[PDB]
Amino acid sequence: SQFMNLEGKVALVTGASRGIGKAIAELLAERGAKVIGTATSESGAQAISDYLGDNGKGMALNVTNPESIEAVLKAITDEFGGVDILVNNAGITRDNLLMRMKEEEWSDIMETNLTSIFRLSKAVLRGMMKKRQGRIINVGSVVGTMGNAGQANYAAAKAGVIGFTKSMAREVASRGVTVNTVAPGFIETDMTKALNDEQRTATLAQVPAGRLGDPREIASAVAFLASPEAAYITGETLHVNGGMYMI
Amino acid sequence: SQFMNLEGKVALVTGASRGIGKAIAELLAERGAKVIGTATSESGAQAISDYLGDNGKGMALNVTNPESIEAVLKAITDEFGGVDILVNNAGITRDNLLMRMKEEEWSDIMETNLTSIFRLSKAVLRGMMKKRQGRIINVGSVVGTMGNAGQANYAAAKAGVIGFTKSMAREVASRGVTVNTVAPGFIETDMTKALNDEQRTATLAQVPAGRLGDPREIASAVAFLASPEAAYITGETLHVNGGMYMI
Amino acid sequence: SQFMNLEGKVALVTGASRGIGKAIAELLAERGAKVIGTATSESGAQAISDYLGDNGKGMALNVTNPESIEAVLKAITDEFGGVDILVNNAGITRDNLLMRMKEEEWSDIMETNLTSIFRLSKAVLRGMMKKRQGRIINVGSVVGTMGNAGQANYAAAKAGVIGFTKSMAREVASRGVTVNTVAPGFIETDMTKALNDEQRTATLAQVPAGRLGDPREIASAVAFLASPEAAYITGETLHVNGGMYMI
Amino acid sequence: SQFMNLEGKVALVTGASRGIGKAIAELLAERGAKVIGTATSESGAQAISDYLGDNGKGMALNVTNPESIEAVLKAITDEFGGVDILVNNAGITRDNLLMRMKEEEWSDIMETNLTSIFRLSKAVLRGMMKKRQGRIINVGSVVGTMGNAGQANYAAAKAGVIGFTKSMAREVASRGVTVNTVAPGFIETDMTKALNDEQRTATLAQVPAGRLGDPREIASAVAFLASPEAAYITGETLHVNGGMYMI
Ligand SMILES: [Cl-]
Ligand SMILES: [Cl-]
Repeated sequence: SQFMNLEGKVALVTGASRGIGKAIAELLAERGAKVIGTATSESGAQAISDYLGDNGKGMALNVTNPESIEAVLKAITDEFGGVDILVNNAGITRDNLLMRMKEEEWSDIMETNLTSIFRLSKAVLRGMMKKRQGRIINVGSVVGTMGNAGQANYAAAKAGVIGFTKSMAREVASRGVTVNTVAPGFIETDMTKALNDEQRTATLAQVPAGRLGDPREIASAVAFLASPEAAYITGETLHVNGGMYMI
Repeated sequence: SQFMNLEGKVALVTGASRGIGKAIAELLAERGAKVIGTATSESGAQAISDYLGDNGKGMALNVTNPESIEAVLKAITDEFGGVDILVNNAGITRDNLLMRMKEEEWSDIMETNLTSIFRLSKAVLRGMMKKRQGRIINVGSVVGTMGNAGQANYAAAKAGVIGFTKSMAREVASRGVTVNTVAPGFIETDMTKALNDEQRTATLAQVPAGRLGDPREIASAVAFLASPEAAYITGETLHVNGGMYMI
Repeated sequence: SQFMNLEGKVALVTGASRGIGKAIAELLAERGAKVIGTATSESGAQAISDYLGDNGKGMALNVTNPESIEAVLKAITDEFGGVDILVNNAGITRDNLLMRMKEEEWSDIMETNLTSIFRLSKAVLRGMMKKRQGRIINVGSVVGTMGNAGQANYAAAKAGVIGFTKSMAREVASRGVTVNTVAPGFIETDMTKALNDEQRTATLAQVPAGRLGDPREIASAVAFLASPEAAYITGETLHVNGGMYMI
Repeated sequence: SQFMNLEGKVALVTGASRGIGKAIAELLAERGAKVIGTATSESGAQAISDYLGDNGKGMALNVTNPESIEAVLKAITDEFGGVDILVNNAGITRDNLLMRMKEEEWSDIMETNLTSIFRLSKAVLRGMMKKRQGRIINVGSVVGTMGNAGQANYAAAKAGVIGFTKSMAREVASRGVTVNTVAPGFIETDMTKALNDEQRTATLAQVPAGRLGDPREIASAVAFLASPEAAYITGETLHVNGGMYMI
């Protein structure tokens, strides 16, 4: 139908070889977008090409490297036209209580989870503004809003993503580009699957929904914000956390 | 498709004869819901039946009257089965600076815009909890979060809707019922159409989007939250305001 | 010293016979304010006069009765001059899960915890605006921001206090009147003392501070906002909850 | 008196040669703290020693240099004992619309306004935790919460400060260390004094207070949070913005 239809849009989803990033890339494709998903290695890139088939392709992308960013985008633009939707999902954790937290654990989190957004957003914004149409959607975290012990770095970067989102939203609203954040809670992934029973039960104790989120549930919120129907939403943080936190 | 498909769901949308409430009712019907929209009068009810056709019907409902509430719901339940989706959109304004604000202008706002949500939510929750499935979505306002001079009553009620929403979200999350608020900014409606040029330009000065939202844009955010895909969103306030405010 | 000095200010503190309200009244008096504290009965009023001594007095006040409000304020104004600082602390609970919550338990909460703030604020604002100086400080609750199961009425009223506060803050900021909310978490009081061990330990599990707050800690936050030094704080909600919730 | 008395506390205030940082250092001293204020150069350090006199001293501190941080703290600890209060006020701006924003303008803001907090907090936390007593207070900005066009970097760092604050607050609450942010709005400083009439009037148009803040008003909020009386406040953002934004 004409409802949340992304035919004619070109979407770039970073960190799309598995879990949330994969779900996003698949759902945007299913809604009609041409999707370029990225991974850190070529084998991941290939896995992305494999699941996307005729709806898009996989590329190798180092989100902390300007040269990689410039090369990946040139290839997209050459083949598909300018990016209409950017989903910043690439991200890592380097957990530790502050007194154990290395300089590199802090800086790597800042570079990968916050500075990347600045670089990638900057690389796509010009075309979006000239076309008077765009979506930038950042995959944040409940931890950005809630805070969490042992994750001061991750929390700082993810909260930073929101300050960036709000400022960019103001900057580009009049030109028809929205900028928003989706903030997952505890979503079932490989990382959460590796947790032991105690750890999972403990975390479930803080989720009124009494279960973990599915990656497809984050994907749905992303495709919603990516849609023409979400044009009047900007500078927003959409929380998908089973009631873990309520703002 | 299977995406945001509301076939099999029964939706009750209050205050549905025009604008936002109408847009909501029409979109939920288009996504497959059986929709009962309400109005204060039988002529409004009929206009509702007229636009819904085979997808639902209009009923006369006084949201400040328990007897009306009981009668409308009995009729729905008899014909359609229990309500799966409640959208509380009925609401009014009684604007005045505090020193001019009558006792009745305060109390009418509280009754219509806040106590109604208590009554209607209570009237539908039992079946939702037994079925282990439900959506309650309140149409709030940016004013509830931002505040606005000359609207301390409206702001209080709309902010009250959020405290109610969070508490109910916690109460019923484990039973698969979500409770959320959609908070419109400045949406083009009859009320906003009656504003003079100065007033509209002044208000647009505070919207980075530089336009009024469309009622359909509010409808889309409600339909999204009403969908199966939104099962992991609860206790949330979804702002649809063109950047007027950013939380 | 000249620091947070309230000499020359007249403060009205509702619900001041014990706990938080008493602590507030005693601290404002200690910082130099002439303090009128209220209670529902004459015996409470007397207990208030007894602890205030030469720094103020107790009066009987029914916050849900306009006639009582008019009479108490006339007395204050006659003796002391216009009220410079209003602290709305009077409030009650009527807890129940929604399906057990009586019409009267909802309406009594709305009247006592929200409509009271409308009435009392309205009754003091005119003199504050003419003098181009004033403080209105509402004692809210973490529950207004967080939500809580079994307290949807209380949450709604306390969240309503914030919408009212923001709107009034906008209405009167240019005239040198601030309007703010102090939002206590779990504070040691008679109510919390009556809780059993299980209930207290369960609630302490959600407080990172690992203790209940003291009424004096709420008093200090109110005295701070009441001070000249706080002239540039308005429309704000000051959370004093030991980390129970973080916004 | 015994009210907000900081006798026996050792306070480190970064960026204290002028404006807000100076006001903070002076007020903490006035409330009885031994204060070490810092500046980037020795001449600033000397100016700080000059205004502090017998209440403390100035030191040269490069907040983006671990070696400088280690040397300044050793000297404090040697002379005064462990730091009890840390105020992170050192900060810069590197404004530009995103498309004009250099890599270095982004990174310098991240390093100076966010990574510094991680380094300085880490350098002081151990002693605070062993003593079971501490205050870390970060001077943020309304722009962290509101966003602002042309300041996406500043907004991101200042929002990042909050995510860090909330996480650290959780980490150390049980050990009697609070962590909080004070978020100034438009405060009169050299930077705001250099603005032209149009720019100032434009910005005042967004402040309901209808004036700029004074540095002493930020200082008051800082000394309040630094006090024993604020022990039950942690993970909070205290907004001092004349109503410019209302959360
Ligand atoms: Cl309404
Ligand atoms: Cl209360």
